Amino acid sequence: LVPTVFDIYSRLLKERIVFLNGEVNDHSANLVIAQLLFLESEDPDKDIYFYINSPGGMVTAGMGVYDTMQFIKPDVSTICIGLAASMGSLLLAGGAKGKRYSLPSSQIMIHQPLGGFRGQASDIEIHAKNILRIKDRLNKVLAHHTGQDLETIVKDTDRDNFMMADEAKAYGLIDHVIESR
Amino acid sequence: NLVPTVIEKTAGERAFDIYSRLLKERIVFLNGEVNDHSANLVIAQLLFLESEDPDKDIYFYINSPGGMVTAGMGVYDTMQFIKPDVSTICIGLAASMGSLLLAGGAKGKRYSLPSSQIMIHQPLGGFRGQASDIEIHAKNILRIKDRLNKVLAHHTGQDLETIVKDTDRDNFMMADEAKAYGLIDHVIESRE
Amino acid sequence: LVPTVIEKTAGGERAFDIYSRLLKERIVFLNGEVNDHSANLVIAQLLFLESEDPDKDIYFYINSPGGMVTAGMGVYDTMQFIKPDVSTICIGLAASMGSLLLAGGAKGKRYSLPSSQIMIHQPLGGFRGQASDIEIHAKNILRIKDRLNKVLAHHTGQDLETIVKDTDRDNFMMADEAKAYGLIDHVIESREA
Amino acid sequence: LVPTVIEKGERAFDIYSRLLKERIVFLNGEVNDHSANLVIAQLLFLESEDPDKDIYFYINSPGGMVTAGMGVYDTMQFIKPDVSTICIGLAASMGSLLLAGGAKGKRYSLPSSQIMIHQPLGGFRGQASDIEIHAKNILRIKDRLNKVLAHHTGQDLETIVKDTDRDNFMMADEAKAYGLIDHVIESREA
Amino acid sequence: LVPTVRAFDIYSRLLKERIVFLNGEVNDHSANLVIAQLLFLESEDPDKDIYFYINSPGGMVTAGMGVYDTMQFIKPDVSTICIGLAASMGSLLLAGGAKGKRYSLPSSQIMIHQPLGGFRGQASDIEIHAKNILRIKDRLNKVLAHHTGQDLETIVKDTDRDNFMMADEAKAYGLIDHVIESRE
Amino acid sequence: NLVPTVIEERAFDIYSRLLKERIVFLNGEVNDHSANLVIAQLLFLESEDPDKDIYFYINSPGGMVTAGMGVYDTMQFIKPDVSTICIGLAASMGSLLLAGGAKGKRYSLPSSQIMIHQPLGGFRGQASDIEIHAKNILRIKDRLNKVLAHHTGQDLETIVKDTDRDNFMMADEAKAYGLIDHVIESREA
Amino acid sequence: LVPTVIEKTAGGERAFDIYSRLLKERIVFLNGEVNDHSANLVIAQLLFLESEDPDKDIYFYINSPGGMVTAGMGVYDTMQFIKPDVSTICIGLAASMGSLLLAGGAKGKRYSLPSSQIMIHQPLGGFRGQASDIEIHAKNILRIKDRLNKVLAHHTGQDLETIVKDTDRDNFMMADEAKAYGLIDHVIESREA
Amino acid sequence: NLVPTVIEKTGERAFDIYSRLLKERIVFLNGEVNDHSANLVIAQLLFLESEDPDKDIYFYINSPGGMVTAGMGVYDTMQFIKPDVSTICIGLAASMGSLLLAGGAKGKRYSLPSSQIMIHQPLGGFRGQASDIEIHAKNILRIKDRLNKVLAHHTGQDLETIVKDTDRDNFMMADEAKAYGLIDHVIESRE
Amino acid sequence: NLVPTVIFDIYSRLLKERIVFLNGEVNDHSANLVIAQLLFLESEDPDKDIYFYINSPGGMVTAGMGVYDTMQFIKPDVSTICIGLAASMGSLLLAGGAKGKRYSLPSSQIMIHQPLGGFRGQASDIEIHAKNILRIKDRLNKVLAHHTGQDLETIVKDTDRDNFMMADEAKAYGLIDHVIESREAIIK
Amino acid sequence: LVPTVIEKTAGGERAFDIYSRLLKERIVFLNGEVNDHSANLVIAQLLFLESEDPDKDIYFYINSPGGMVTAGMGVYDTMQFIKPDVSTICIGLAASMGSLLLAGGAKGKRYSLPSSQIMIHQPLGGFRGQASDIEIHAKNILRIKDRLNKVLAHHTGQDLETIVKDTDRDNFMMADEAKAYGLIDHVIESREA
Repeated sequence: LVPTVFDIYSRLLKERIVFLNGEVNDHSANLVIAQLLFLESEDPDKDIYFYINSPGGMVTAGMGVYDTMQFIKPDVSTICIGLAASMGSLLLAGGAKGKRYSLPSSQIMIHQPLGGFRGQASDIEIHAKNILRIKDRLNKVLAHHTGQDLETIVKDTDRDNFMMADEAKAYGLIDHVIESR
Repeated sequence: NLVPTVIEKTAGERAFDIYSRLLKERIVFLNGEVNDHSANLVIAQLLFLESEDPDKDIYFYINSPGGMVTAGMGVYDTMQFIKPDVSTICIGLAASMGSLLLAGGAKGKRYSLPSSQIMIHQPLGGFRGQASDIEIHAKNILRIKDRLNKVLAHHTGQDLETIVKDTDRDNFMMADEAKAYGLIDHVIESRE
Repeated sequence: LVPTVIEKTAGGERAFDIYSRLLKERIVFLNGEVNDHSANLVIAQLLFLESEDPDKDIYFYINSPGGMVTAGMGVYDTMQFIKPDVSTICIGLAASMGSLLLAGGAKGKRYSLPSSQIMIHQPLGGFRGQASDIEIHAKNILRIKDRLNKVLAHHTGQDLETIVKDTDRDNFMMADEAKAYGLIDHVIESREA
Repeated sequence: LVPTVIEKGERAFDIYSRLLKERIVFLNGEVNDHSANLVIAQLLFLESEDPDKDIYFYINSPGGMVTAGMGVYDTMQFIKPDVSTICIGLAASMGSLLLAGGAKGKRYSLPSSQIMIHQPLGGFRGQASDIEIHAKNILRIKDRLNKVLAHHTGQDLETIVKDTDRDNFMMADEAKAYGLIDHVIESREA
Repeated sequence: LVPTVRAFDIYSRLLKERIVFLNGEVNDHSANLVIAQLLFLESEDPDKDIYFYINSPGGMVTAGMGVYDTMQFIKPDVSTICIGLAASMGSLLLAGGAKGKRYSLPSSQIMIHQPLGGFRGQASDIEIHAKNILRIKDRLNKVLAHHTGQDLETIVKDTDRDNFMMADEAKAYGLIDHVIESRE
Repeated sequence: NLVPTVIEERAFDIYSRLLKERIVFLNGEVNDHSANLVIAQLLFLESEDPDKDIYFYINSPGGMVTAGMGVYDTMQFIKPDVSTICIGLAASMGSLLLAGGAKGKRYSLPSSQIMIHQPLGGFRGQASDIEIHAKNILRIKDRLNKVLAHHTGQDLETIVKDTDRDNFMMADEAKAYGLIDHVIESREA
Repeated sequence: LVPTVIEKTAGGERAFDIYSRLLKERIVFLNGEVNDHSANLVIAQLLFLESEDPDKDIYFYINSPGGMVTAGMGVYDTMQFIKPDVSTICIGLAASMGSLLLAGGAKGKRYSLPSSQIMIHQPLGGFRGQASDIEIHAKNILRIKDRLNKVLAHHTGQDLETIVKDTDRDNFMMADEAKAYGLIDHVIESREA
Repeated sequence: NLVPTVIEKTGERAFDIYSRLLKERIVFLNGEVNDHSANLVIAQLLFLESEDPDKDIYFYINSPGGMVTAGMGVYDTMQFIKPDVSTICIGLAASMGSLLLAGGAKGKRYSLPSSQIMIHQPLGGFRGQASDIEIHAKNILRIKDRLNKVLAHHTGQDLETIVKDTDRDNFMMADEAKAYGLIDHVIESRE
Repeated sequence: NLVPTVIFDIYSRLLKERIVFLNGEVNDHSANLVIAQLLFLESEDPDKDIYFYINSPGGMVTAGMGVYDTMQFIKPDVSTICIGLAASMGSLLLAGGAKGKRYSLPSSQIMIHQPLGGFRGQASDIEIHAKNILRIKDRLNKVLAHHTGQDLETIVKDTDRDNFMMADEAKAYGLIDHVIESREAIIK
Repeated sequence: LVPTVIEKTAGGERAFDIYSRLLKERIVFLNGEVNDHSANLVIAQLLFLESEDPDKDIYFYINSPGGMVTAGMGVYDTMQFIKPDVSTICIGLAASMGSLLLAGGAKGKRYSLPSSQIMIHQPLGGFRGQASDIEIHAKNILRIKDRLNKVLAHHTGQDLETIVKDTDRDNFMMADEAKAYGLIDHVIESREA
């Protein structure tokens, strides 16, 4: 449990450090959003350092974080410190141009969305078409931030695609692999 | 209480349960949910009865809320395949696959008792996984929906689009309404 | 020879049990909940007894709290459809669909033993989903309620309005009250009388 | 596993159907729709076999469902044969009612049996209007059952009411004195 | 599962030789099956002995006392033979066999105790049930005293807690008449 | 990963710190707990200043109608304009709250999912009681449809048609529909 | 200084939360089920506010499906007992005991926001045991039903027979219908108007 | 919703509402009587006596009862301490709850008008050997007798009247409870 | 898969050759079935050997000692053969077969140990149950000593913990008399 | 008069099923897990078939993932003890104790169908308790591991050192690989062969 120094996360927050750690859900996404807005209110020009260690989770929650990162005035530098899978890798890749990093041993994984629905065929169809629109949007977001063609992203996310940091840098998901300060 | 037995005296004795005894009278029941077990038992009985006599009618008594479409469509196809006319009689509920099986009985030989509930609908399903697989299964269930609607259209004489409109939500019908719609041929109250 | 037992342990057991013995005398039981299994078994017995002799009474002994209306109305319809008169006899409880089946026995041949409980009520149902589907299921159950009230009115001789009033809440009757109401024709205490 | 008896061609009987040939019927364990109906079926069967020969109804029951049990009671009174009753362990609640409802002079207990009488148990949850309907009903049931006990025992209704307010356990000899049975029997030769 | 051996299951074949088993818990089902077998054997021949093999930890007192009473009621002598355990109501049934005809195999475990029970509810009802179980305790002690020949006070002292006896100890105490090691 | 603290001398949870900027979140399901907390924040902010705008951020799949309609009514009742901003999902009761924001001050970030549909309910009992509850949910459905019509500018008929089954919209489509006024991508706009 | 939070995670937490802030403005919430916990908390707040000032109104905001009658009638009684007028405002749902508490606010000071659901009904109960005890509990619940009807009659100005008729089954009302019925005094849409 | 806080200016200090009402010598029993709830009441009673041994305490009761041993500790503490403990029923006082209500200081036992008061005999339960069953049955009869004696003493009723009237659950309205002696006053309005 | 038939189930057919199986745990059901079979076979022919095939991890001591006593009591010699496992009461029953007529197949696992028990309650009752299991332990050790020809002291030492033996080791110890691999081989 | 069924419901059901009819052709199945029940039934069948004819081959069809070693080794030993050759035939899977039994069939009469999966490995076990007892059970399973490897070495003709190496982890083989390894003698695809 969290030592005092402030709790340590609150102390690091005052140096513009924000963590996403574990699953992306409504609670974790919203906490990140709250910290980003707070940091922008404190100083709208200073960079923010967003440390990501996440297997992903809820797309709608995560796209809230993604959007807030683009919306606020501060550049949001992203740093992968373990795993950045699924929505986690989207958040990593959506950091500020030239300010997307990973530590050398991190796993970065990209895939297509997961979902499901039970009900009448009419409703299955509505939800199927929705997740296909989401799939298309997430692919377009990755294409944008990575510099890959959409067709490359579509092919490369059809199944789970695990990359090491150096592969992820080459692919355009990050800008730098950093080993020491 | 479980199924009773009848003893038939032989030149000793044989025992038959009541359903086995009524099978001798070419009576077959679908009772309760349609699943692989229940559908296959009906199919086996239908095939047996055709083997015993290919030309005599079979009397298929239906009380079902439906269930698995693939299991049920085996029954439907078997009913059409075999040479005997399969008369259908709704004796309580014919819902979903139940009503499809009722409507699929031999021309002019689809019956309901007067208080039966008939219900027609669109198929239910579900799948969890990747967007690609969700699309595969969604496409499949839409094809199944279309096929089931075409079957209903064929046997009722309704336009396909009328069946589509009328099955978009659960549609409950009384026996007389089911007759008027073409899901059955006769509402019967007394043997006479 | 086929072995004799008190009760079969499974439907396909090759043994002649007490219920099979009494089926030979044209006695059929509904015992416990009305559901697809119990209702269909009664229907099979009624069709069989009809095929054995279309012109001999059937004695339908009822002890049931009711249960599924669709299953139960299949039994009610079969009772009216077949050629034999189906005499009904309440031997403990006839509630809800149980009382409907009791009251649907052949004219003048509806009986209760003296201590039986008879209860009439309006149907119970339930549905969860979209408002559109709630409305569909509501309209259906109201139609069913109306149909059942008309069945009871027919067999009892009561006006429809009286049936509606008296089934709004659970209505418990002793056997003599059930006779007076028209749900049965006779209360019987001894075979000799 | 129920043992088999073969009788001379030849027919196998379960032990209970073998005893059924001697017009012996058991109620064993809880009174419910299953057990009550099985008893009723056997009584109807034995009447059909012979309407004048006595039936011997052995009871070992803690009671159970009143409606199911009252079907057995009414069937006992209805059929032409006298239904002798014999308590072989416990007759409690509906069990003791069925025991006491046996034919006049032919209600027995073995010497170590426990016989218990009490008032009806019920339960209901719902609207106050419905609670009242069900309460009124169970009071009517309580009254009926007390009148049945009064009838078969010879006790005044007021005594039955007093004595069944709470569980009332009696030894076989005490049940005989009370009028719930006619005889305690310890050996066949006596 | 039960082998077949006229074709019977093995218990039915042994029943034909007047052999009856109580195996496992005494409850309404198991007690009643024994009763049915005893009444059947009496009907078949009222004079011939019955051999009642017991291996049971006991169980329901009321179910057990029906068996005990039936044993005393029927005309046949009911020899009892412990072939494993005879504890609680099991030992009462062993001890209640015909005078001189209560046996045990040499390694059997015999155990006697006071009744177990319990009840929850209003104090008035607790008292009613407590009073009842005390009468049951008294009756069962009198049954054991009668069949063993011990004084009532001795039975009371010796059943206050679980009292385990070996077959020779059970014989000396009067719970059985003979310990039998071989037929020959 | 729990709630960070900000010190201004007094400690604030991050959410109370943002409450000083008149920012309020609805996050996750609408239920009595979450709704009541929003209502309390709105009443508080009104008491702090009845004229200053309130910024109500919504990321919700909806939930209990009665709970949610309390939030809706409070939004309309208090003097401050309640600006609404969709930051992920606004589905069902969530989209109603979004669409109920002050005229001209209803926003979404570009990637949000907005979904509208008809009410869900459920009842078990006597036919008489089934009918009572059915009549009630139909009145609720009608009232919710008239609320959407009012705030969107769509005719009632269009709202009824478009909410019969789940209807998902991207932020720009929700804007064109009248559920929001602006899609915002960058603070400099 | 005492830290500020949106909501306390525990009762004894040393922080000043949104509810604490509004309690300073004499605002009290009943939110969710009426049970011993929620009821007692409202009572404590009412007693505290009376002790702070016996001559200033309290604003009691209600969003509740009801629940335990004994707990809720403590709140009702406390509202009547204390010197301050307790204004009631429905802010989502006021059903069963919730609607009684709403209707029990100070004369002329009972409000609803426009979209609130108000529902009145008869009490719900349950008991299992001996017939004697069933009768005791039935008699009690009927007395409770009668008292609650008399309370509703008193605050609404409806006659007792009207209340009895109208609460026999669940009776759902919109805010305007509740005002017409006398369960509230005003439907309020905007603070300005 | 959880207990709110009040800030008192000094810096600042925080109290929850129950802690704030404890300053006004108000103590609550709310919900089931168990070791936790009973002991917390006892601790508040002892604390209030320490703060002022002569000023009344106001003990608000809304309880279905519960554990007799835990509750009889509260009962004894109420009699033992120097301050009068006024009791006020604010919803339900059943079983041990009614005993605690009835055991308030003479003349200072109150109910609000709609409260439900219920008196009964004790509930218990035990499983084991007949010997131990007897031991526990004897104990609960003695507890039954002692609780009836407590009620007789505080109500003024004859013991046998209490015995008769608690054999089954006995529900009383506040006015009936006053007539019976379980409380002294039904109060509708502070004024 | 379930017991097949011949125009008898397979076990009934083998019972005609006086073959009785103990297979799986020793409990009241399995023990009593063995006893019923032994009594039956004795009554059919009291002079012919009975062959008792054992594959059992043991189980309840009272149930199993009924089988032990019945094996000694009846007139037929009860030959035993281990056809998989004979552990705990399984090994005791194997060892208790007729002198010279106890066998094992070659790969069988024999295991001997002391009794397992358990009790919760008052100290007085714990003492009673403890005293009883100690007497049972003694009796079972004396039974093994008798059939193996080992001294009691050796049995105690070797059963203090689970003691696993291969068939040849069990034979050397006296728990069986012969290890048999082929029906055609001379019995050694 | 003994009725015919595809499969028996119970052990002592009086019906002549598909397996009984095949047992008349000296066909015996091990299907599914090796445990006391499945092993003992195979043993019973092997002894029966030996009594019916001591010379004729037995056809032991194996589709098994393995299971309990003690139970399985009783089947193995019985196969070696009885007079008639037990030919083994893999019809799906022969894994762990399944493959040992496959490989333990009579010389030259061990078969597989072409698509079967054969898997060999070392023993799985487990024990919890005192360190002394852990050592006892560890020593025992190591002895079992040794004997089982020696059994595979004997029937395959592989050296012990090869079997130890190749069973250290799960080793899956197709039918042709298993023949080449010596676990079977022939892979059979057609009746005409």
